[PDB]
Amino acid sequence: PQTSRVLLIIDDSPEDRELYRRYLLRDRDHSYTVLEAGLGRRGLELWQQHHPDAVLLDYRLPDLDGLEFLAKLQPPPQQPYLPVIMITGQGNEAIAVQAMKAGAQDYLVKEQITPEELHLAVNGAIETVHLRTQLHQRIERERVVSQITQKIHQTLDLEEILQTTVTEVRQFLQADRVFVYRFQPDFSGIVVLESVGDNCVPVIDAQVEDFVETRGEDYRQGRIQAVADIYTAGLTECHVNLLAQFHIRANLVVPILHADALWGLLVVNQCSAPRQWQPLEIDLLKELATQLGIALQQAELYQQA
Amino acid sequence: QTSRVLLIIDDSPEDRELYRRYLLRDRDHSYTVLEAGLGRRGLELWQQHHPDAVLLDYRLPDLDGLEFLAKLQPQPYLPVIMITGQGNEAIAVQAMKAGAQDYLVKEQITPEELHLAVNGAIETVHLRTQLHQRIERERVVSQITQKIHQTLDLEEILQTTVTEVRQFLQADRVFVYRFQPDFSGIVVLESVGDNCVPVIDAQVEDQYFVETRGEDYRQGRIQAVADIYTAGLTECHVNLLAQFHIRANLVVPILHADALWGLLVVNQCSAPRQWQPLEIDLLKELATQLGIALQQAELYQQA
Ligand SMILES: *[C@H](C)[C@H]1/C(=C/c2[nH]c(/C=C3N=C(/C=C4/NC(=O)C(CC)=C4C)C(C)=C\3CCC(=O)O)c(CCC(=O)O)c2C)NC(=O)[C@@H]1C
Ligand SMILES: *[C@H](C)[C@H]1/C(=C/c2[nH]c(/C=C3N=C(/C=C4/NC(=O)C(CC)=C4C)C(C)=C\3CCC(=O)O)c(CCC(=O)O)c2C)NC(=O)[C@@H]1C
Ligand SMILES: [Mg+2]
Ligand SMILES: [Mg+2]
Ligand SMILES: [Mg+2]
Ligand SMILES: [Mg+2]
Repeated sequence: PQTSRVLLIIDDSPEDRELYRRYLLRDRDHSYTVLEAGLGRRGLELWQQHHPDAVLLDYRLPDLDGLEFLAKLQPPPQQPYLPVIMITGQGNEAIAVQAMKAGAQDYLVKEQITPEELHLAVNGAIETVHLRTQLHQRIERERVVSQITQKIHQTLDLEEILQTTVTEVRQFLQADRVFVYRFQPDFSGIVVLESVGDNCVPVIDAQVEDFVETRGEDYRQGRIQAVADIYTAGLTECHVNLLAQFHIRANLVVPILHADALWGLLVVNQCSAPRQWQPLEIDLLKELATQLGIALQQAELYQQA
Repeated sequence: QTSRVLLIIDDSPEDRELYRRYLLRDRDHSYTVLEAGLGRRGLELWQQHHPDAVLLDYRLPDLDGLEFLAKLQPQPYLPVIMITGQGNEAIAVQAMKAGAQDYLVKEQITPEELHLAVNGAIETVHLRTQLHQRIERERVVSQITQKIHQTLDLEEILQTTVTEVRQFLQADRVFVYRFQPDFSGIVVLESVGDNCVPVIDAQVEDQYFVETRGEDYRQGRIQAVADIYTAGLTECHVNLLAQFHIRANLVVPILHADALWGLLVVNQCSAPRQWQPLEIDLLKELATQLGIALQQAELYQQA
């Protein structure tokens, strides 16, 4: 009975919209909340305002046809693919084939739709967009990693490597802030590099003194700190106050090891809201940190020569 | 127009012929169509021909669609489209849960629906396969990266690389060819199954690179040859490779500083093999990582 999917139906026949709603009720696996529009314009507003999990789109509407509609649909950057199923007229398959090249996941012929066919198409559209998104992110993640490896092979300057790392990581994660924290001999730390958008307070020029001496045992042993919400993570009053002071709400911290030594931290922040850090994100940061370590070893070995 | 192999499993010869006609109407693709009238024969043809898609009748004399699916032991995904009777949709839903990509209602089949379903099945299996490959590929690269971070031992790094790339590619042989100062070559490491004649300790000395100095490889040339016999190589080159049962060959240069240090080579020895962009890019990235390990070992030596 709990809503498990939201579907937007855009179709100028109210009776057909009601038919598809009923058909969806037959699905034992999901509970659908259905948004309804009779015009392309209202359908676009509902898509933008309410983010449905899938769309059933009539190939012909009073104000737009399906192709014009698809063209105006902007996906979220979180999922740059459109969970759209085109419903086309009998004998009009060719138009629907064009709709798939333009981003639709599937199509149905209006007259031949059964409850089962509908559940199938909707299931498929949602699953396929999820699959396309996963593949998309792997390609991006491999690009970022491969780029750092190339810079190291080319023996480029450490500063450029850190800068590329912080920028590309922030862009990939869509994070509010990413920075590199370097430990000095006296076990003090300074922020060396920062990439920050509009959501956080810049920290590069506003840092005082601060813990590595006393509890970097975990960082030295390569462990990461993943905090979804600073208020529910059980930190000390001081630590929470410090992070809140810079509007940090979620915190992901990965150590940078040079040989066996704790050189610094690669840190990611969300400042706008809590954020659950995901396995693929954590693995990427860990791999980048390892690469930074390799770059550090290169620079030191190069220095001694 | 790309070629596809499709397997039809249906005990009605007239239905098989209808779907064959329907497929030929597709102007985008060229179909080689295999046919079976029994599930048991359909299973053996699937095993022998690895078709791009399968049309599977929900009711066969020896097996039903679900039993057939259960017996398909391929981490691949199955490009199977189930064909079910009207009113038997419940069976088709079960098939979707059991690995089928799509289903069609026999009475309702049009040429267009058939093309849509076949395309979707193939495209979807392709997505899942690529995702799988990207995940495996990242593991190999990450492992090498960890090894470089943890050690200067060039041999262990080279060894891990050869073993993992071979395993990932399911290739018959992978080896590392290192150049001597005079650009003569030696095989330093080899990973080989049973399909090829081992080339370490079975040395063929070659001087071809003393002459040219691998300059084409030094500026990054990669060689990706699917079939040594049809690639337009010289009679001699072919003969040397034929001697070691090499059938397909993939060669990626290893660069140390700006110098051609050696070659990372992969061979297929049982059959021709088209090397894929993802595979070629993985080998380049690894060759680049080897370069980093080489550079590190050199800067270390100097201290
Ligand atoms: C409270 C008594 C004191 C204190 C405690 C404290 N600090 C940390 C961890 C970090 N402190 C960071 C300091 C900086 N400096 C910056 O410029 C900056 C942001 C711009 C920060 C966040 C710092 C980078 C860390 C890293 C880990 C993190 O959570 O961000 C901790 C946590 C230790 C642990 O391992 O849990 C504590 C308890 N800091 C003080 O200044 C106090 C005197
Ligand atoms: C014909 C005149 C002779 C000849 C030609 C030849 N060889 C190459 C390239 C390679 N030769 C390789 C030699 C080795 N040694 C091995 O132990 C071994 C496999 C186990 C081989 C393959 C060698 C590694 C290469 C690298 C490129 C490759 O194809 O593997 C070439 C040119 C290749 C190109 O693309 O230019 C030629 C013309 N080798 C002989 O022994 C002949 C006398
Ligand atoms: Mg209409
Ligand atoms: Mg369908
Ligand atoms: Mg039958
Ligand atoms: Mg599909």
